[PDB]
Amino acid sequence: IELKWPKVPEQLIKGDKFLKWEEGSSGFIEILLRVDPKGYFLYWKIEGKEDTQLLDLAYVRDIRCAKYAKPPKDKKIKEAGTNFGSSNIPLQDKCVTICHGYNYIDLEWTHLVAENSSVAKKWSEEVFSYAYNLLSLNKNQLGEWEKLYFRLTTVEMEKNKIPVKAIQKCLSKDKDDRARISKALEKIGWPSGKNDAIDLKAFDFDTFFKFYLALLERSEIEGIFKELSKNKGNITTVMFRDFLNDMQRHPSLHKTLFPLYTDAQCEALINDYESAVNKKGKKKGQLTKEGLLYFLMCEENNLTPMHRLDLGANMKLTLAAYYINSSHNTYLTGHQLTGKSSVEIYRQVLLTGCRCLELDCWDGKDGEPIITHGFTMCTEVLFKDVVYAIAESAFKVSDYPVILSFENHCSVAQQKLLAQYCNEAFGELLLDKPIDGHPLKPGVPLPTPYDLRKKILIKNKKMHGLTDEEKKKIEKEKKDAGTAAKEAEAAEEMSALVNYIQPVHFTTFEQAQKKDRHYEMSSMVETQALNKLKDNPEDFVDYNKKQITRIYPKGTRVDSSNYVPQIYWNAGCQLVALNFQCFDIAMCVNLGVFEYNGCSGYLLKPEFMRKLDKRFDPFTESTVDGVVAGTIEIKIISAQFLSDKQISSYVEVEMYGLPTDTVRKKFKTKIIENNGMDPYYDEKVFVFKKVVLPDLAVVRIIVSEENGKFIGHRVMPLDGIKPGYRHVPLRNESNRPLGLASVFAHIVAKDYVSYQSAQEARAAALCAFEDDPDAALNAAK
Ligand SMILES: [Ca+2]
Repeated sequence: IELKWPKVPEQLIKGDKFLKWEEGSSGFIEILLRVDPKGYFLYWKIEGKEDTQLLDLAYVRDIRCAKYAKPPKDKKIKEAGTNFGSSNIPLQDKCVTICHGYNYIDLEWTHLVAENSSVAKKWSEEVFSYAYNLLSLNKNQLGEWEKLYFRLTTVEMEKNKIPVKAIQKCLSKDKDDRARISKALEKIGWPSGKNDAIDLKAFDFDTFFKFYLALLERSEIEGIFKELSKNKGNITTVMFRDFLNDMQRHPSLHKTLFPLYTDAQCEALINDYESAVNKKGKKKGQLTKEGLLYFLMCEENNLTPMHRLDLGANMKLTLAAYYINSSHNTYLTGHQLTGKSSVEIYRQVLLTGCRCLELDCWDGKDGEPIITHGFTMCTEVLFKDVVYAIAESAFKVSDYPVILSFENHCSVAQQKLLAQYCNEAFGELLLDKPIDGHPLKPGVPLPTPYDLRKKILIKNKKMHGLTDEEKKKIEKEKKDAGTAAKEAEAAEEMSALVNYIQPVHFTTFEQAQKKDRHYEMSSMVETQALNKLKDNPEDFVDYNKKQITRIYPKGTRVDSSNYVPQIYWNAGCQLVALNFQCFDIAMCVNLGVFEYNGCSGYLLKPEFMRKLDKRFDPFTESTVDGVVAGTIEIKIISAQFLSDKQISSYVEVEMYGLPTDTVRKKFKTKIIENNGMDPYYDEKVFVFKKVVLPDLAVVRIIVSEENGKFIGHRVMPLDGIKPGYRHVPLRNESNRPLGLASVFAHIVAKDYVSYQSAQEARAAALCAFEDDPDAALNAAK
């Protein structure tokens, strides 16, 4: 595994001097900016401010320097910045710009001037790597506890002392919870008064874990300890080994590729945990209740399968073999008809690892092409600005190829400019010619993502007996397509940039097979794709083994709502385009699944979906030959640190995959009232008895306030899911960590131990994906 934890240079730990300034103010202040030794926070002090200022790198989106930074325009700031460090270094070369946000639509900005260009560059490269570190983003609850520990001992520390005030503010705003915190500090033997402070010497991490033990009532651990110890006293080495190999391990996990734990390893692990919790009170090969809880929260018990998180997939198959992270009308940051267009949104979408973007190009009044949603009240942006934005951000988080979907409405003169600016903005990144071994002839497969690393592909038109019932459906498809229904003819300069991703008019699956052109593809509005899926589902899957389908939402979704992408991934569609600005279930799931494989934006389709000789109906309700069906059981036990106030909460568990495996609005826990710190649900297990196609499915935990307000979630693909007792750190809608907020659950995952037309039956099957499946099903009949 190539993934590494953040490694923070001593230079950044000590810190560097910067001038900090804000838009809309003429002020500036020199700060000493620092990173904690674990790469979790940027922090700095402002003279006269009580609290140390910080940025939680969990929500940092980008950091830019030099030509990509935003230099100050205010006269007084510019003069100060020019004089800061060396005046012989141009102002902009010293500038560093940071953008941060809980989600990527609502950004805030921090602007800095370094003393020189080397410092600006070093900080930009280092901080970006920490913000996008997959291990840091996936750490278990003990890791999040350690993050809090490092905040307290670096950011909040005052003259080698940790103020109690700082401990309380980091955990809760509630009076009762603050009392619990004080009592817990008292129980440990630390000062607990409102205005007291703890010495750094006495504030070690292992004692900080003893504070965790004193604070939360993890009532469930007693019964679980009794279970695993067989009620015989402490958990012995052999009992722990069997726990790890039987309960915490998928029974079908390959025993050579993923070796079983041994006695010697388990004795050693027990020593690790017992050392941390009991020190010389530890007994050889004997794990205590507190030692068990430590394990359950530590990296050894991380729910995330590291071999899947790492960029470990085979990237050397045809492009058609992958699910590719895709954005629709990417320029829009809100409503389809009344919202704003943006340049920065392109950078933000690419930073999630999204690989396929859309650019709706129109003639600008001044002779310069623009991007906007035609015939609406949306604002416009310059095409040139967008492509320079794409060129900046395209390969910052993924090396794998980007596809730009052009919806081209420009005159020939402005299309010349589109082509010109693509060339000038992208340079070498632009794939303007076929590569060796892959000419554009029939029968020649598409290149692999590996072949096309660091390349931008252009999807644009190249140079130029139906029945009445069929013609009417086609008319509806065209209407639902909106502005995409009619583009301009391709100019030769734009045509010239198109090769492997050539959009063509779809006729039939029979015709696509006959032509045998792997570089021809179709971009279908959801209405068209649904007609094909319902008419010829098996043929759709077969088409997608060699050729690419892009899907995009119909025009009636004016609020930028999304379909659930599994609907189309189930048919092997590769470019399932979503509105990234709408954080509905579809986007939550999309960002969840594409975190895996190194956040590359590419996921390899299941083998059965790539086998040319296999026929597969995604509407099947029975087991598929060659694919082992699964059973999943999820028991929601408790949650930790859901909120800084006393909230009432519940937990839901959903599954999305094949229609027959998709379960929404079925499973909901009881409400635990007035407890945001350690609610204990102890809910009866939720059973997903028969999962027909596990590798197309994900299970999802969603935590909400009683009034339905979203708190956090976690998406767990069944491919590689780890069973047993797991802490599940929660994520926000953009799939960034909430922090300490976690659900504790038990997971069973094992092999399953045993209408008037097809179209109508298939439409009914698709009701399972809706926000209210029963109501959708009732409305159809
Ligand atoms: Ca469009």
